[PDB]
This record gives sequence, C-alpha cells and structure tokens, in this order.
Amino acid sequence: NVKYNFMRIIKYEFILNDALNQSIIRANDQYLTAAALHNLDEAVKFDMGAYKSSKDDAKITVILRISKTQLYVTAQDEDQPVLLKEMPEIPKTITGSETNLLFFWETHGTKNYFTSVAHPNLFIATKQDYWVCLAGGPPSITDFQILENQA
DNA sequence: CGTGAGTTATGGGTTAGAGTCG
Ligand SMILES: [Mg+2]
Ligand SMILES: [Mg+2]
Ligand SMILES: [Mg+2]
Ligand SMILES: [Mg+2]
Ligand code: NA
Repeated sequence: NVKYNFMRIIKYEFILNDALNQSIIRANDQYLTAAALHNLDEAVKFDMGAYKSSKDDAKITVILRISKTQLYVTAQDEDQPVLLKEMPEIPKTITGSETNLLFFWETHGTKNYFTSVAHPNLFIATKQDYWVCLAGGPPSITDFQILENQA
C-alpha cells in the first residue's frame, strides 16, 4: 500500500521541550520520560530524518533517532509508552506495520506535534509521573518546542 | 553529493530537466 522512502536527516541534535518546560530524557533503557531540567545536558538529543510518501500526504513524515545512537522512537498503541528500537542503519524503505517508526510532523506557530503514521489521531505525549506515550490529547501534553543545535 | 517529470506541492530547495558526482 503506502510506502515511505528515506530522504535525509534534516535536523541534528535538537531537544524536545513540552509546553510545561519539561525536557524529554531517558527514563531507563527502554523508555523516555519528561522532566523540568536546569541543565539541558541531561535532555535527550534527537535527529530527525525525513521520508517521502508514495502518495500526496498532507504533512511531512519523519523518523526520530536519539543522536549518536542507533535508537529510533517507535509508537505502540494508545496510552502506551513509546519504545526505543535498535537498528543497524536508518530504514531506507518503510511500509506496513513498520509505519509505527514514523510520525507526521506538524507546526502551529512555535508548537510542534508528532502524530503516529500508524495511529494518526495519537500524538507523542508527556504525562506527569509517566513515560512518554501516545495520547489523544489533554490532559497529556502534545505540543513540543524544538530546541536546535544542542549537541 | 540528493533525481529523472513523480506528491512538482510544501514548512522547503529538492524542483531543473538528462547533463557534473571524483
Ligand atoms: Mg517511553
Ligand atoms: Mg515513497
Ligand atoms: Mg508511529
Ligand atoms: Mg506531539
Ligand atoms: Na502533500
């Protein structure tokens, strides 16, 4: 059906801050969480890879990688934590169930939203005292600020 | 450093137009 093809990395080493000034950080080895940080060196740094679709998608599709690693952000289902998936190289071709690696990246001003290609009404979301999850919206926080050049 | 008339559209350059590329 729909196929996604990797173009290139379009953003290196950025930080995601939610609307509450909380940065995404590593929770353990599997998950991410969010926390208010004084020192942004504890914040995860991300790379963003752009994909084209085989059809005229409305919003650009991206993959999110933890910078200087082989760990890619992967969606599960609603209210479940995103998973860090280890991969030898960035996937050149994505279709079928592997679209859980991909997100539509939309901006509303300075606000950035990442919706699962596998679940287009679910967002990367932070929730107090819990891991970064897929969520439909409030009370979860779904709008992020992108802090660039944070290597 | 990235193709080949496509999703040609774009937040963007990748957007022209078959020819560079090592
Ligand atoms: Mg998580
Ligand atoms: Mg494609
Ligand atoms: Mg997804
Ligand atoms: Mg989001
Ligand atoms: Na489009």
